[PDB]
Amino acid sequence: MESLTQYIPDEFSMLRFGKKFAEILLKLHTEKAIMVYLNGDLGAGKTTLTRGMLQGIGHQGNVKSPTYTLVEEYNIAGKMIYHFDLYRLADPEELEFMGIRDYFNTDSICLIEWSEKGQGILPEADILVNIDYYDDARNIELIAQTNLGKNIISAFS
Ligand SMILES: [Hg+2]
Repeated sequence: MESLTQYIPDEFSMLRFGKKFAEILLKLHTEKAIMVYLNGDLGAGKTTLTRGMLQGIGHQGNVKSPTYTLVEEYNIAGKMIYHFDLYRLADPEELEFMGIRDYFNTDSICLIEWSEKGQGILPEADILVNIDYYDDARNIELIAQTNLGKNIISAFS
């Protein structure tokens, strides 16, 4: 219900943009946390973005592949933070398992990938992030299905 498209020529643009995205994120608190869905062909500016988001904040380290696992978490400038890889998940059983850990409450920004499996426990996202990519560069609509999404996008001008 609110779209927004952005051109990303190379690395450093995924990072300005990656990191530019989150501070908007960080200024508004949460009743039900800020859903944010990551979506592209594997290897299309996914991780690059993710890091861009976390290290554009104060993550001195590495974004640990959330592969062998599911939710790797952080906590930054008055916000907890959780990456999610839903790839090795077929059963949402395992989605019901972390959420019981204070992941959806006050001060919680959950950023998730492979949302196919996150249809049950897993909420619907305020900001649907879809990332285009051909030869060198990338594209990305910042679309918002809900009300936080309508105004998180709007935050970019
Ligand atoms: Hg979450």
